Amino acid sequence: QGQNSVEIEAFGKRYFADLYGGSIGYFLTDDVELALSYGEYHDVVHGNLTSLDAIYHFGTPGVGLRPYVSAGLAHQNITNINSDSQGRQQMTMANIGAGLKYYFTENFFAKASLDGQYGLEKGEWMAGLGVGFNF
Repeated sequence: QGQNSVEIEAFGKRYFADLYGGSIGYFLTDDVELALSYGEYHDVVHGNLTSLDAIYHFGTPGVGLRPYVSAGLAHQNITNINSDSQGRQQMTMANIGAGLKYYFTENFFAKASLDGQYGLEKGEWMAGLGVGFNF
Protein backbone atom coordinates (compact mmCIF):
# COMPACT_ATOMS: atom_id res chain seq x y z
CA GLN A 1 0.00 0.00 0.00
CA GLY A 2 1.06 3.62 0.26
CA GLN A 3 2.25 6.11 -2.33
CA ASN A 4 2.17 4.85 -5.92
CA SER A 5 -0.08 1.89 -5.11
CA VAL A 6 -3.23 1.12 -7.14
CA GLU A 7 -6.62 -0.13 -5.99
CA ILE A 8 -9.36 -1.85 -7.89
CA GLU A 9 -12.77 -1.98 -6.18
CA ALA A 10 -16.32 -3.25 -6.66
CA PHE A 11 -19.16 -1.40 -4.87
CA GLY A 12 -22.84 -1.34 -4.33
CA LYS A 13 -24.81 1.57 -2.74
CA ARG A 14 -28.45 2.18 -1.93
CA TYR A 15 -30.18 5.58 -1.45
CA PHE A 16 -31.52 6.45 1.98
CA ALA A 17 -32.59 2.93 -5.87
CA ASP A 18 -29.31 0.98 -6.01
CA LEU A 19 -25.98 1.76 -7.75
CA TYR A 20 -23.55 -1.03 -8.60
CA GLY A 21 -20.10 -0.45 -9.99
CA GLY A 22 -16.38 -0.37 -9.81
CA SER A 23 -13.49 1.94 -9.24
CA ILE A 24 -9.81 2.35 -10.01
CA GLY A 25 -7.73 4.45 -7.69
CA TYR A 26 -4.16 5.68 -7.42
CA PHE A 27 -2.29 6.74 -4.28
CA LEU A 28 -0.72 10.18 -4.86
CA THR A 29 0.71 9.94 -1.36
CA ASP A 30 0.42 7.43 1.55
CA ASP A 31 -2.90 9.06 2.42
CA VAL A 32 -4.36 10.69 -0.71
CA GLU A 33 -5.97 8.60 -3.41
CA LEU A 34 -7.48 9.77 -6.70
CA ALA A 35 -10.26 7.41 -7.93
CA LEU A 36 -12.31 7.11 -11.04
CA SER A 37 -15.60 5.23 -10.55
CA TYR A 38 -18.37 4.00 -12.75
CA GLY A 39 -21.74 2.64 -11.66
CA GLU A 40 -25.11 1.66 -13.08
CA TYR A 41 -28.49 2.27 -11.45
CA HIS A 42 -30.86 -0.69 -10.81
CA ASP A 43 -34.12 -1.38 -8.84
CA VAL A 44 -35.52 2.20 -9.23
CA VAL A 45 -35.29 4.04 -14.94
CA HIS A 46 -31.86 3.29 -16.41
CA GLY A 47 -28.66 5.13 -16.06
CA ASN A 48 -25.18 5.55 -14.82
CA LEU A 49 -22.84 7.64 -12.79
CA THR A 50 -19.17 8.40 -13.50
CA SER A 51 -17.17 10.02 -10.74
CA LEU A 52 -13.73 11.40 -10.00
CA ASP A 53 -12.99 11.72 -6.30
CA ALA A 54 -10.13 12.62 -4.00
CA ILE A 55 -9.98 10.48 -0.90
CA TYR A 56 -8.04 11.29 2.23
CA HIS A 57 -7.20 8.29 4.45
CA PHE A 58 -6.73 8.46 8.09
CA GLY A 59 -4.63 5.85 9.91
CA THR A 60 -1.62 4.40 8.14
CA PRO A 61 -1.02 2.08 5.27
CA GLY A 62 -0.86 -1.64 6.20
CA VAL A 63 -3.25 -4.07 7.90
CA GLY A 64 -6.02 -2.39 9.89
CA LEU A 65 -8.60 0.33 9.69
CA ARG A 66 -8.36 3.47 7.56
CA PRO A 67 -11.27 5.70 7.90
CA TYR A 68 -11.59 8.23 5.09
CA VAL A 69 -13.22 11.37 3.81
CA SER A 70 -13.74 12.20 0.14
CA ALA A 71 -14.95 14.85 -2.26
CA GLY A 72 -15.33 14.91 -6.02
CA LEU A 73 -17.42 15.58 -9.04
CA ALA A 74 -19.80 13.25 -10.83
CA HIS A 75 -21.69 13.07 -14.05
CA GLN A 76 -25.02 11.28 -14.09
CA ASN A 77 -26.86 10.06 -17.20
CA ILE A 78 -30.43 8.95 -16.61
CA THR A 79 -33.14 7.68 -18.93
CA ASN A 80 -36.65 7.54 -17.63
CA ILE A 81 -39.32 5.62 -19.41
CA ASN A 82 -42.72 6.29 -17.98
CA SER A 83 -46.33 5.48 -18.86
CA ASP A 84 -46.92 8.52 -21.08
CA SER A 85 -43.48 10.06 -21.44
CA GLN A 86 -39.82 9.41 -21.67
CA GLY A 87 -36.61 11.30 -21.52
CA ARG A 88 -32.99 11.54 -20.86
CA GLN A 89 -31.02 13.79 -18.64
CA GLN A 90 -27.37 14.41 -18.01
CA MET A 91 -26.26 16.27 -14.90
CA THR A 92 -23.02 17.24 -13.10
CA MET A 93 -23.08 16.99 -9.26
CA ALA A 94 -20.66 17.49 -6.38
CA ASN A 95 -19.86 14.58 -4.08
CA ILE A 96 -18.90 14.44 -0.49
CA GLY A 97 -18.38 11.28 1.52
CA ALA A 98 -16.88 9.42 4.36
CA GLY A 99 -16.31 5.79 5.23
CA LEU A 100 -14.33 2.96 6.78
CA LYS A 101 -11.84 0.82 4.81
CA TYR A 102 -10.51 -2.19 6.64
CA TYR A 103 -7.42 -3.80 5.14
CA PHE A 104 -7.65 -7.34 6.49
CA THR A 105 -4.68 -8.45 4.52
CA GLU A 106 -1.86 -6.24 3.15
CA ASN A 107 -3.75 -6.26 -0.18
CA PHE A 108 -7.47 -6.84 0.37
CA PHE A 109 -10.03 -4.47 1.98
CA ALA A 110 -13.71 -4.25 2.67
CA LYS A 111 -15.35 -0.77 2.85
CA ALA A 112 -18.55 0.72 4.32
CA SER A 113 -19.45 4.18 2.94
CA LEU A 114 -21.80 7.18 3.18
CA ASP A 115 -21.92 9.47 0.18
CA GLY A 116 -23.93 12.70 -0.56
CA GLN A 117 -24.49 13.99 -4.07
CA TYR A 118 -25.50 17.58 -4.56
CA GLY A 119 -27.10 19.38 -7.48
CA LEU A 120 -25.33 22.50 -8.66
CA GLU A 121 -28.18 24.55 -10.20
CA LYS A 122 -30.70 27.03 -8.84
CA GLY A 123 -28.78 16.39 -1.61
CA GLU A 124 -29.19 12.66 -2.32
CA TRP A 125 -27.44 10.29 0.14
CA MET A 126 -26.45 6.69 -0.12
CA ALA A 127 -24.99 4.00 2.05
CA GLY A 128 -22.81 1.33 0.59
CA LEU A 129 -20.30 -1.44 0.79
CA GLY A 130 -17.30 -2.24 -1.39
CA VAL A 131 -14.38 -4.60 -1.63
CA GLY A 132 -11.01 -4.18 -3.27
CA PHE A 133 -7.46 -5.12 -3.89
CA ASN A 134 -4.36 -2.90 -3.50
CA PHE A 135 -1.23 -3.67 -5.43
